[PDB]
Amino acid sequence: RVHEVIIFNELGEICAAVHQKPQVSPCCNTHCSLRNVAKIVEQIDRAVYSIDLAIYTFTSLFLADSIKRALQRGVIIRIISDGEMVYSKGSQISMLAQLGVPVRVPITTNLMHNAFCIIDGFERVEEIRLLRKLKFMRPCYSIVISGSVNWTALGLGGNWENCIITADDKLTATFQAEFQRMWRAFAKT
Amino acid sequence: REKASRVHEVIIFNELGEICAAVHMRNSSMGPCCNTHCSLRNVAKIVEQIDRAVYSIDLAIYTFTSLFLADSIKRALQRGVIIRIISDGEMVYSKGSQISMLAQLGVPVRVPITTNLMHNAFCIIDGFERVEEIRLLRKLKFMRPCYSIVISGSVNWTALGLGGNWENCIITADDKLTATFQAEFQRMWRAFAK
Ligand SMILES: [Zn+2]
Ligand SMILES: [Zn+2]
Repeated sequence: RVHEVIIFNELGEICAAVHQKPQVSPCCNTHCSLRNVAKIVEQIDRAVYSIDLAIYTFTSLFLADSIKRALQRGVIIRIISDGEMVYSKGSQISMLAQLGVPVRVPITTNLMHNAFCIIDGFERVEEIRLLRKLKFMRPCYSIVISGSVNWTALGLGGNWENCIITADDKLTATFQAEFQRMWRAFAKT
Repeated sequence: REKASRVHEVIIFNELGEICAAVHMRNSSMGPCCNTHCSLRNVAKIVEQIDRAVYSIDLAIYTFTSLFLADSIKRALQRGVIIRIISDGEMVYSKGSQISMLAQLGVPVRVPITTNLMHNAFCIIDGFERVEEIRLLRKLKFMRPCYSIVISGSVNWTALGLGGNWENCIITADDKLTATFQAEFQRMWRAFAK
């Protein structure tokens, strides 16, 4: 399965001249930011039951659109955000909250820098199944995308960022558990 | 089996990190805690990896404020470990930043030229490529036993929970991940400025 480090750096745009968005034409730049973006979005496009998103700042249009498409397929999406940033200027979260996506934020003022996203997490999918009242689910498996606090900027700004995309059962288990924990303990908006 | 026994977990700092502070103080006065989110246990797991380093620690870091972390980097240095820092061009000067102190002890520090954000927060311990480079550079025919460990996560996992913010880092000896992080360190280090 997938187990990969996505790395944004200063070389991400050196191939700009050769360039359901994004549609990335082939290039020879191993550091292509567009390729990085397309890989992340792909994982979202592959969600079938659930997306749990703990995020610090959500300004990316490419990401918001993929979250939008997921909803239309009937993927159950929940967002956890930093309290200060949640409805700051540029935030896509309001838009998503308009479509029915629930959003929770911490009570405490501290920085919520845990930017990760669990797709079809095992514990979460089983949770849906029971509440959805089912026995058989369509086939899927857990993916976590996690890393630097602005990986969800999706290359926006040309910074040095990173996220790991992995199907590792232990890591995906831990992230999903913490989201469940934060979801129960945080406040709605 | 013994390799699969090696460190591979995610460490999470959250608001429950200091819930056990009184339990700890009662024990210290002479009278181990049950908190799964214990922030002290978190930092001990992190610092355990630093103390393990045999040859190299390559640190790509956004902000380095922790005294407790700078201390462990000091022990490694006195153990002979070769430490290198890549930092954010602006945060290197900020309040509480330990970069100057470490640099004065002879740690080489590099920053990017631009004012863009260096939001990488990773640490490679004895990355295979870097140990080989060190072996080749000192004309050695062998090295002591060791293995790659990388710590990587949210922008300020290096504050070590100080501040009680939500932070996280993967700590793993996973071969692919360590090699990938070490390679980006080598690239940046070559590309960057003193
Ligand atoms: Zn390209
Ligand atoms: Zn404790």
